[PDB]
Amino acid sequence: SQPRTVTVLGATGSIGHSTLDLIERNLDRYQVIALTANRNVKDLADAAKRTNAKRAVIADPSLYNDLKEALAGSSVEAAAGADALVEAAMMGADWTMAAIIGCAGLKATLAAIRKGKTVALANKESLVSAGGLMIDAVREHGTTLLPVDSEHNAIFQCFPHHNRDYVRRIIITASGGPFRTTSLAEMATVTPERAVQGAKISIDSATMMNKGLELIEAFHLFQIPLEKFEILVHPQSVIHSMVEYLDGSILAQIGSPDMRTPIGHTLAWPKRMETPAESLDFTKLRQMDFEAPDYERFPALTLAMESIKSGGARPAVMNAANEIAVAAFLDKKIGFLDIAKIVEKTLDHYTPATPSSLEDVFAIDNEARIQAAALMESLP
Amino acid sequence: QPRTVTVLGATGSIGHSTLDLIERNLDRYQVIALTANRNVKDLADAAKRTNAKRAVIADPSLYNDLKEALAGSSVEAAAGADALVEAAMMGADWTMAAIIGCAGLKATLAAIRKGKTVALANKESLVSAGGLMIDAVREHGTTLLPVDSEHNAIFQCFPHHNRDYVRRIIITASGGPFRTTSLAEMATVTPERAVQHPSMGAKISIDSATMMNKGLELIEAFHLFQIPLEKFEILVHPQSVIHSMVEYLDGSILAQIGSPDMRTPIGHTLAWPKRMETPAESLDFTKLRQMDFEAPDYERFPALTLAMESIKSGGARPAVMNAANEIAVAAFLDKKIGFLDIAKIVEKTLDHYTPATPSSLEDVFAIDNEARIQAAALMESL
Repeated sequence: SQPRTVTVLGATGSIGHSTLDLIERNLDRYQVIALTANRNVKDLADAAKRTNAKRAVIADPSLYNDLKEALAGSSVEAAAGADALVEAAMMGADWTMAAIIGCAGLKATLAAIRKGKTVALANKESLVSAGGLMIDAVREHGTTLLPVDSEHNAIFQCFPHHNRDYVRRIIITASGGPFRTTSLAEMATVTPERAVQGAKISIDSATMMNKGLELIEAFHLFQIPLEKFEILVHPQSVIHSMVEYLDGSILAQIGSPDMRTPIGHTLAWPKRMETPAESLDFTKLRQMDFEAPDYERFPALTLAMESIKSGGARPAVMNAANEIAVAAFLDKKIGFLDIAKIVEKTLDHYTPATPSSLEDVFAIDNEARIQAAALMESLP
Repeated sequence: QPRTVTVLGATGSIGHSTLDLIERNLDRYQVIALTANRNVKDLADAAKRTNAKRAVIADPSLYNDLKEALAGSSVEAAAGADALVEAAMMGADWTMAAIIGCAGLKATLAAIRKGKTVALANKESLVSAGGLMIDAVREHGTTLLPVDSEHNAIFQCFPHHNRDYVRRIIITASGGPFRTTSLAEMATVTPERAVQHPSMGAKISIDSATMMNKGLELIEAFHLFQIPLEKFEILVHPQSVIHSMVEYLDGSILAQIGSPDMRTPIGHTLAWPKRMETPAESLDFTKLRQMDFEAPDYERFPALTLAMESIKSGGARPAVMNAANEIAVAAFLDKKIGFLDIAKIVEKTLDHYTPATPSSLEDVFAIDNEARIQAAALMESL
């Protein structure tokens, strides 16, 4: 078939870079429409020229002239600003990688979703903070939503789409983070350098908040009762997640950690494509371990469950407070164990009404951040 | 309307597990024929329970017992080899082919030729007559669903209609009871020790010990999935919880994992393309705690190499290998040769008897017969 049209929102980050690596490696199969970046003008212009893209968009209006210059004498169109990001997402690409991080990516992601084509979703806030809204748009416009993160993609590959009732349970595997075998006592005094040893994501892995967030996203993605989800600690992180069917059969997605595997799955879907991802060598792996997550040592897991269980704006508030707490820890303003405490406090004192639009989500995120900062400061 | 089902070999373990699922869904399934080999009692009871249209006992000598057991019911009674084939041709939309040995080839092929759905458990069908069986499937648009653990696991992770997406198929293997035993010690293994297991047939136990069972599984997999032999890998995994895997071109490896309950793979073939609930236990990974993996040892288990070479050569080799193994294993159990002589006799037979590729089941039977005689001759010469 003719070249497929593709657009990458957030083309210079880790996910974006891995995406472009695959697109470039198979440029003969793709027609790049738009690529966007936040402030990385150099890598953006390079990616655009490297794929003969129709348009390149830099998020910060301040960098517009720089982008134009980098694209001087090029057929590549240059644009900038938040509105331009949304316009790029509406250019018509059949396949869109939504990898702009944060609430800043919500507008463009929803816009792409509303186009009703294929959207490979990497942005976490879309489902954690605006899950109901995003999934509503997906269903309304017949969009093909393909999850990009490791666990979600693994689940998707083992999930009976169009027959959710076939699922008995979904198992989200977790490495357990750097403190899987660390006592609360020694955890209380870990330094940011030891915990991250992006930092934010690393810290979420340490507190296990990342799994709580993954749980929430999976709930929106697969639409099955919360009680059917299980978190299983698996140190090696080779089994990326699993799905058990009513007949007892458990389908699992296993492999090397190369992100080009899940990205490649979403890019080729419903087909399959070659990627340079290494083939997992089980003989060298030798062993796989499994154990129950310690809810006592990582209260973040419980907060996330209670949040999604209650629904409404709880998840959005939780996610927002965590952003504040994590940054505070990384800035040595609080202790490691204070992160989950600040998130919990925030959830307790701030319970806004459920969002009806992204504007409401933006409002909730901003307020929760203010609330969290206040509690973080008034911490005894 | 109820889906019609026939179970060939309904009294063995597979048959019992198959009936378990059928009887929990009599509102969904209508039993046409049920067959057994010598267990008239079990056959008759099952037939009467499921209100089967016909029950066939393989052994002609037991025809009278069967008729008496069915007296008063509406279940038709039949017996003999031909009756099995006829039962398989009664028209069931779903047929469980579980008659073991070459004695199940005729009925299995007959069912396949009807072009509906056939859940395949009989091993000789693909080990000895793989080419013919797959040809029959292609000719009649038959839906062939593998029942055994590894094959069903592969099937659930396989890109049907897109074979080129496969990079490799990993057949997991427990490694058998002698997984960590040296060739030197294996040389001394006695029949009494080799058959020890946690009922299971002695032959099954020996094939597990020599890993011939794995070699045969590889042959079957080769015909079932139609991908290049070099794309197959055997991976020793003691726990046997991962039942097999398939790696795709993007690096993704899909695996089927679960408890050992055969109702899971059977349930999959019975409900296909849908899924049905079964009482199979949900694998508890926390209790499991650990999974181990290691490379197979082709030096210590030459049966694996023999299987590989037989497939590469194709033709009648697999059938010859299977028949020779039957003789060799029996000889070992009868204490006429040593444990390691089994694979040696098989190897010798494969080199000495090289008939033409089978063109019909009649040729397969002839090859099986001759291979058995040649193996026996070699077994005694040794």
